[PDB]
Amino acid sequence: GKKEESEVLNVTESLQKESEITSFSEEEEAVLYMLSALKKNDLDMALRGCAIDETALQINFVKTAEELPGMQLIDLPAPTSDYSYYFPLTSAEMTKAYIEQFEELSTEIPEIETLEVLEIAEKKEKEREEQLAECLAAQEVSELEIYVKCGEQSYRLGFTAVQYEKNWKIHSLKEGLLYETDIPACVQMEEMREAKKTYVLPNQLTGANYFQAMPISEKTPQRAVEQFIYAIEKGDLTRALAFATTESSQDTSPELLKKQGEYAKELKTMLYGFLGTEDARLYGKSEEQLNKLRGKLNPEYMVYLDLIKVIPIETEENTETVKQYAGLYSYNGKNYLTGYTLCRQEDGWQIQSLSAPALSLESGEVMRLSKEESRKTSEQSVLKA
Repeated sequence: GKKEESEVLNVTESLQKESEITSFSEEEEAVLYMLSALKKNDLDMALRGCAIDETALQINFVKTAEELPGMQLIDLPAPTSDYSYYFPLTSAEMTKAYIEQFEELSTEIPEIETLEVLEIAEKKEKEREEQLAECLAAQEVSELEIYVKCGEQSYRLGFTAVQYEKNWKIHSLKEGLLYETDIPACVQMEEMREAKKTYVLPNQLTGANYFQAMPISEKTPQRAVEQFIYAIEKGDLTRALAFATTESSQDTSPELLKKQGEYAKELKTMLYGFLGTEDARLYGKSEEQLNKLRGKLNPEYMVYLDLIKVIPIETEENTETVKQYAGLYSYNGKNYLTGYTLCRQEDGWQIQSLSAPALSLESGEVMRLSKEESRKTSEQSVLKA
């Protein structure tokens, strides 16, 4: 559903704003645009300068996995570049990751408001770049060192800028790939540079490239779960996220977007459970074995993820507004159980999480059932903690 995904969008006040910059034709512009965004503490502006859609549609699964062997699979965004089905999950997780880069640099550089651009230098590593460009399936990767000043302080930053189809964007606000861990936002310089140019910090926006889902609900808790699974079956993953979107907002909200990122991760995790890949590791795998794992993430069979029954869990921890339910499934003829925690809004019910603590089911956990076990469960009208 192109229509079904469209009408579950919160076109926030910032998302309604016009973008007067088509593109960044030079990596320097893209860097400055991002620097201005940070200066103005403008999240919306910042997001538009990141390579959210381009990375999501182009990233090379195999190469990227080889670069990040200690990553486990559920910690990386869904493989949208291989299977467009995953797009809303990948966009949403990436968007969260970028918000966190933004927030971190905004924290780790005191008085980022008073920022002055002293120099932007192109780091000298052709080996490192070609390699990252291959990971990203990018035309060019350019690793830049950025020297800025805040008060008496001078700091160095490292951005990874990327080019696709002759247009630049920031892939990462910290050195290397967006998904690398334990990278510092900045380092403070002992000595202070004289500024090289008159750097022009822009303030137009460039194109919108993120979404905030609106809340949607159903009149019973079971029906919320049913339509959530129907969305998954039909590839309406944005609507799937909308079912757990507990608040709207007038403007673009970092908090709501990060939550959306988290739920996307839980959803992904659930799908990986049915695919048999939730516990997959990327280390010590040949290019061939990585390709097999790639093939195993194909979501084309999600159309045969069927709910057999949505069954209430009886527990102490249920309240008049929060209830735990078990989902009983056939995924292409194999039976699974998962857990839901649902919350009652004014209109009706939404998904709070893909967990049911009352049956020890963690967020996104999927439990395989024998045919015997599945039939016994289907006969229950209630599961007692």
